[PDB]
Amino acid sequence: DNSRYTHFLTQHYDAKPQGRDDRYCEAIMRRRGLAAPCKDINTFIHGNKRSIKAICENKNGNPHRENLRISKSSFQVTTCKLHGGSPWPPCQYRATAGFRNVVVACENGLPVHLDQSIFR
Repeated sequence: DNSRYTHFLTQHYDAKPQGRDDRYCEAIMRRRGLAAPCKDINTFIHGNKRSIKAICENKNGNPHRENLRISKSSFQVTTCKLHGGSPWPPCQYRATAGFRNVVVACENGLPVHLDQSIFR
């Protein structure tokens, strides 16, 4: 019943990146299965999982807009944005490293969606 949380981790969590440059994005977007077709934009959250799960409770989150949650703490993040016109591989990505709060949707106390709009 929490497979969407696993999918969230696969799409949006990378605990200990080093670089976070373009080549980081190119490699991780392939590894996580987001490169056929190339996903237009995708953000990874870094650090520990517990802080991310805590966004689903008062501990580290507030309600946001119609049905989302927004974190109290800031996270290291990396956003990978597709460069080029083709949605098909090879997928070239531009990396933008950041440090800010994140917006998620939660179900059963677990994140299951990242709102990408804040990273555009």
